[PDB]
Amino acid sequence: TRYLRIHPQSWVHQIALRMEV
Repeated sequence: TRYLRIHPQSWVHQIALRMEV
């Protein structure tokens, strides 16, 4: 995995919108 790198806060609101919530 690489979840120890990605900055989580701002990133979530670009996936969620494209992926039909």
